[PDB]
Amino acid sequence: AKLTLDKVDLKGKRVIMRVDFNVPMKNNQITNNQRIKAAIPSIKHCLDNGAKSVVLMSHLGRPDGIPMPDKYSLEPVADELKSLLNKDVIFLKDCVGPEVEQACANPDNGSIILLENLRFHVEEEGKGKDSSGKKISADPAKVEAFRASLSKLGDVYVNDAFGTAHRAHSSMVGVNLPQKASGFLMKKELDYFSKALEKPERPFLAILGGAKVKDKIQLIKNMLDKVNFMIIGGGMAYTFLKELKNMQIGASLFDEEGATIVKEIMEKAEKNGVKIVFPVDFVTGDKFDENAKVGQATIESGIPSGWMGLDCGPESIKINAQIVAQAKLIVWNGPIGVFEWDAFAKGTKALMDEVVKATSNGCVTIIGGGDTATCCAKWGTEDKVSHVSTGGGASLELLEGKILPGVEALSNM
Repeated sequence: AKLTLDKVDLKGKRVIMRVDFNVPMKNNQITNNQRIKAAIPSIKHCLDNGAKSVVLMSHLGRPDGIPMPDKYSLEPVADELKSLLNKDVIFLKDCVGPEVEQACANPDNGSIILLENLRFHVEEEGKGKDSSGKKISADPAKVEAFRASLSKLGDVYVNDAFGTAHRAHSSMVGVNLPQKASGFLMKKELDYFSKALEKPERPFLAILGGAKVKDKIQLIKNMLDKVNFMIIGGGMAYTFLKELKNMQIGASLFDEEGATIVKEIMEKAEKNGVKIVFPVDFVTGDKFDENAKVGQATIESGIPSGWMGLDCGPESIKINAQIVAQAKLIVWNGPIGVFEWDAFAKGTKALMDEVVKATSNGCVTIIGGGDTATCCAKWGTEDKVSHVSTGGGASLELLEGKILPGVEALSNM
């Protein structure tokens, strides 16, 4: 119910656009430009529809309100965006100030400007830490001035930062312009999770993986009201198996608080006719390390003392392939094992292979932009699944039934 980019008359209008360019870095080098390319459509549309200019703003990492250009500058992003668009990008050393205001005041037609990390100013998040490491709160007056400054950089506001949509930060909800519309990425992201949560294909399978059960209670609960199947993998599994099967999980991390809610979780699944699938076997390590001694175990055998399950085993993989194959809609959020470590990545790799084939057979596959998105890029399956979200935290909120502050701040249709 929000104003969309394609419905705005951008003819000769300066466009101030919030995007999520917080991409994984390494030695000032980008290791994944997905979030960058994801914003291109909105940017191109603006320029192709007569926009006088397009000012881009985003955060990078967590500078906590302290200018750290030596390790958190968006300059590397400006260079990457320039190569992807084959069009010059004016990178400003800041996001506020007389210099920035002048540079965006009335740029030459077709100008693409990229501001510096918004989190170099405490006013963006509203809080942070000083040089000594002490948490500080931004001054109310400063926050208002910061938002008033950013608003002057454009005549029309566009928010395409789906990845940050869950953050009610200044650049996300404080821009005061007559028109505030969603970008192409923002709406594409929203529509996917909308249809999946309102008019889902069936069978409907949800794949949830994570270390703790506590932080996924509301997620699980909401999902059990619409899905037909649900696979729980990752560390959460050991909490369920221990409480439900009285399995000996050895040194496997246990979620004492999450286990208390396991009962009611299984009750709702039963009442909604949702078949929950847990692993039946696993790959163990004699310690929490990539080079740990590798072992094996089943529910019956349990896991030896001092050892922990870090991935599901061969029989579990076979079972997941069976459930994945009988689905027409799949929502995947969270790997099934420690994918970063080869010895415990087989489980997640197999699941990925099955999800890719599921797509080939006509299944709608939606991946939560998080660790699952990392896996897609890692194994090059980004173009083999229906949708790979650019925001894990944002999608999490949506799949929980919560609204996104970055969305609610936009103009209505």
